[PDB]
Amino acid sequence: SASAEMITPALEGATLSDGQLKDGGKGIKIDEVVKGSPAAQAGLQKDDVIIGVNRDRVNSIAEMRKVLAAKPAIIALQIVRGNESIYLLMR
Amino acid sequence: PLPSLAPMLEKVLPAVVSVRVEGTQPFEGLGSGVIINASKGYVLTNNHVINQAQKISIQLNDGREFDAKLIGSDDQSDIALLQIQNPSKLTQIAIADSDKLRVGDFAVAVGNPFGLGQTATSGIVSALGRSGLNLEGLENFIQTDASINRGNAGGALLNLNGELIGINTAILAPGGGSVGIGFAIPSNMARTLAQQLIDFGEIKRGLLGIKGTEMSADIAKAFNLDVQRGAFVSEVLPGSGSAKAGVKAGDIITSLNGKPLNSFAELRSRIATTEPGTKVKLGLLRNGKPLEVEVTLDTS
Amino acid sequence: PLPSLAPMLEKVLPAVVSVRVEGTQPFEGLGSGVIINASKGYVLTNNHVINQAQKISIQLNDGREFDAKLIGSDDQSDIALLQIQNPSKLTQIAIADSDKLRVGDFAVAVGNPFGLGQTATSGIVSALGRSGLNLEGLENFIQTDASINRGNAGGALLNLNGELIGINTAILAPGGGSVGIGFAIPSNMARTLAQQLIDFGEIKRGLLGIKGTEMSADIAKAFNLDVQRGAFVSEVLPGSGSAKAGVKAGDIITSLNGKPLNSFAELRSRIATTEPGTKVKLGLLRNGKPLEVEVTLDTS
Amino acid sequence: PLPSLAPMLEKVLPAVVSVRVEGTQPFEGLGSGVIINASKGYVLTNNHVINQAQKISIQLNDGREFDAKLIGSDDQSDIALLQIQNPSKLTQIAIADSDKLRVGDFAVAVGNPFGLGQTATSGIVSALGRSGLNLEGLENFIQTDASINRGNAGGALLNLNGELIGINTAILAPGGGSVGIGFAIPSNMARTLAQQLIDFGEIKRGLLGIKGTEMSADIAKAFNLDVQRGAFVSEVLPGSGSAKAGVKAGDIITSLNGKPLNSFAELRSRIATTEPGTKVKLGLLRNGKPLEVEVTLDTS
Amino acid sequence: SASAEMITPALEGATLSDGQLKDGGKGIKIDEVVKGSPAAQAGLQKDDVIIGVNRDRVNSIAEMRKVLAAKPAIIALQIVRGNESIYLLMR
Amino acid sequence: SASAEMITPALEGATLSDGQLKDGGKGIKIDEVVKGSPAAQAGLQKDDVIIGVNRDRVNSIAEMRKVLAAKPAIIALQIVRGNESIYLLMR
Repeated sequence: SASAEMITPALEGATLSDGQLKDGGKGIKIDEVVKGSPAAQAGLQKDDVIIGVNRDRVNSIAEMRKVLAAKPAIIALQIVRGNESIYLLMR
Repeated sequence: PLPSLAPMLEKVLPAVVSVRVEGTQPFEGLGSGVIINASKGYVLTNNHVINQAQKISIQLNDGREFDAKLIGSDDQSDIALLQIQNPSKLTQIAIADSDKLRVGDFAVAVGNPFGLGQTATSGIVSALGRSGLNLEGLENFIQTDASINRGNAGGALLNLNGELIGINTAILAPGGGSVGIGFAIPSNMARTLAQQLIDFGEIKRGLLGIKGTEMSADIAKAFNLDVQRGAFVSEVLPGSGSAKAGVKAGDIITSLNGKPLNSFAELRSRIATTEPGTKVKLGLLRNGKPLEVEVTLDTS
Repeated sequence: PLPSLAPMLEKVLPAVVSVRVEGTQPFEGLGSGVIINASKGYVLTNNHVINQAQKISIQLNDGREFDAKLIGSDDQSDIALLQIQNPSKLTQIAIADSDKLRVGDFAVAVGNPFGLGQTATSGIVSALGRSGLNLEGLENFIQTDASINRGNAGGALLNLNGELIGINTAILAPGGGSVGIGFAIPSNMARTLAQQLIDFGEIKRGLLGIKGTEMSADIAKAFNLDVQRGAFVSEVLPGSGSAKAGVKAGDIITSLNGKPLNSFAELRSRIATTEPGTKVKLGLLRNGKPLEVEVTLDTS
Repeated sequence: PLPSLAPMLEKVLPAVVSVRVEGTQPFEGLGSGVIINASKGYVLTNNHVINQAQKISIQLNDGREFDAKLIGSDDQSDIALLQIQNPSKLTQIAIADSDKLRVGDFAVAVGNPFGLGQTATSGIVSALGRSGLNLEGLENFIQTDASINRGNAGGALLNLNGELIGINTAILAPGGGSVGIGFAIPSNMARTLAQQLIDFGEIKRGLLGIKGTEMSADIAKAFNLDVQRGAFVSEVLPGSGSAKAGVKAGDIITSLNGKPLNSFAELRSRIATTEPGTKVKLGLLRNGKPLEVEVTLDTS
Repeated sequence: SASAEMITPALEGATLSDGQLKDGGKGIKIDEVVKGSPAAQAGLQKDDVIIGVNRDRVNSIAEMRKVLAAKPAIIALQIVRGNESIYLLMR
Repeated sequence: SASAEMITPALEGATLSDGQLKDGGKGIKIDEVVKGSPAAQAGLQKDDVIIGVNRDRVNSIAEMRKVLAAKPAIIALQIVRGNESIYLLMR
């Protein structure tokens, strides 16, 4: 469970683990979100499934880690909450 | 022979009246208002002062005094409407559309600053469509550099022909005085709210069933997009008119009814004013290509 | 080609001069004045600037310096007159009828803000006849939105033709700076008082002999009167010219010399300025019946 | 049909850009700048904005954001120039001659007040050649009454045609807000400084070698001189170009290059701007007798 | 002497007595007005003979209590100070 | 060595003595100016030779004293140092 604090300051208080979709798509599954943290301010929620970051498609922590190595101002986060696809950002 | 604003202000100044608010410890505030209908004596003011009012008094330009009963209110847009009892030989202002406004048009602000009386000051339209000032629920302010002081709430912003184009609402004052920055609600929003409040007695607010954030510059360049101003939809709500039309998450909204979009707050303001059940076209952007869809507004 | 105020201003700025006042703990004050007679070098100013003056110095715009001595002043009108010692190549300014001034006219202010030099700011006349500001004994100010700051007292207020129409006296500064509100004494009242001061050495204030209060819309409603602006007569002193004229208690003053007055303070200022012995006409209401009465002013 | 300022601003507004300063405890800055050359993207700002800047960001009015690197800066004149990398579809502004400016011309100031965006305010030129404000080494500011506030540093001043005639630098705020007086460096000094900055990358100050103080009216009256505005010569440094030309102590500077001057501060600023080695004409006066001498410039 | 404070707040600080006019008319003869009270602020003094109120002619306590029951914003009571008819205004 | 303080307040902290110029010209010798005094702030230093007071030429302390008795608002002093001439202006 790699912490998101060491990836970007805005994602403090979130626990990440590589998860799979309902159809088997590789991604990251959210474990827990700390209430009142900047990550919770972005709308992070338990049991969520990450599938991509910005425009690049990701499958593990290393890929979006080296994507954020360039440190964009705002990270788009493709995510499938249930059967409805939503998005998560940062500031 | 000399150029002056006096000929235009001769037939306009009596229209604008003051407002004396007494409510609750007793509170004695004051503001201004505009008479929109003279036959039945409806006045248009700001909901800021009326909110804690028990008895409301109106002072005309010639000193005549009346009494006012509030008809309705709009908390989100800070607009309230009052009626003057036994109106007699009253005059009303003419409202012109603010959609044709441009940065640089002259404007004259009429109000009651510091309670001294009716004061007319000059200025220009500093910038249109200013938003995100954490002043209201809805932001579509018109910014003007005319000296707008305390007690100017509910005033009037006029062109050189004497037509109302704005209602002064909020000012920026680091030390309690105007620094050449004043914010006024446009007349198109005010006129539509007045007609709805007169005919219905309440507000019928529409929505699209869309949740999203404002468009920045980093996301557009990271996605290879030629547009930097718009709305970034984050989620579509099932059962809404947006779902029926077929809009999807991650889209960018660029234009509305052919008129272009400046910020996410502007879209929220225009969509809320619009009557529910009407069809409006949207300029969307999907993966670098533009598309247009027709959506029927729902009811809040 | 490009419209500008330079063609008109370039012939006017040399007329306005600055004044430094030193006196006593010692203090150094600064102000401004306007030259009204080139041959004799009379300079108008404000009483409160010169109230505690020990030495007076005058500098023009080009750096030339002179000396002056106080001629006469009145504490209740806040104006004074000075004579420039050994005048040499001095220019004067014209005086226009401030009675024809109407709201919406353009006007520029010339003076020394914060002791930086001679500056010219622009503006308009917010509203005329403003009074009851508890700033002085006599209030007949005209309000202008041109930025008037500290050190601008005793300056000038010019129309677009370069003629003087007012003298800046007081400002409304909630935080020590201009907020677009500036009060200027009219020119007709200042000019006439100046002529009396230099001819006779002191003023002569006329009095009707009536003690009374102002009008409000409440009083007219109780008494069933159509007019809500005027003066309320409360007591007629015996032996006064008004008593001989035939005015009694309860009289309402509506017109003065055929001109309507919007407040009670206006009547006080116009009567006091007028020299004793003048015959004037007054339009009064007596139980709703208008009549006309001739009164001769007494001497203070 | 209506007389409005909009047609001029449409082609001029996108030429002015904002500037964000981040770095060091961390601190955030904000300002404005003017694009001079569109082909390469040279923007002009004030040095005090980027005196401690680590990263500099520039956003147009459309929201597009770039990054810039500091080409060079001048501490005395408080002017710096920045280069925008990957310039693409940029707009430049014209440069007018501030030597033709006069009191009474209309001016429009654009900028970024209080982080609200790009706002344009109106005003006129109060006075020129103001100095002695303990701000910079060289002071030849143009003072204008347009309401400019914090964040407007490095902004623009536009005539009725849209050509740059100033650069906002400083305000006089007793309560943290605008009062109606704003100081701006002229355009000719800014343009000449810009040419040196992009052609070489550093400044070359011109120096004469004369030590002196301000001229007062008392000194002229002591020496019986008709002029009271100029520079008083107190010492001539051996080995300077002035010594070669024959200028010695007891001397009064009257005119520069055939044009009358206002103060010794103006002479100091213009001399520093002028390139070293160039020959200049000096209006000279000694013992009440005018003289004309030609001198060369050294390197500071 | 009926209490004047209860009648209206603006008349507080005065003592009222139903006297008579010098010519035989009926009016209110003021007994005392406390200095600094709102009655004194309006100019009430000793031996004031109130003969009228606004428009209606007043003769007794019942009638001016009746007219003040409507709570007029500003009172205008006409008296004869000595032999001079004057108008004293209250709130 | 009459003190310059009693001539004018601006000359406080400097001692003046009567000597002669190199070419025999009668003048005033400056012996000592204390640091921080307005005279020191005016640029007055040691070995300065007073040769003029504004316009009037002086030779002793009394001449410049009666010149300054009129108390001019701004006072000028023409000094010769080495082989060059300089001027001092103090209010």
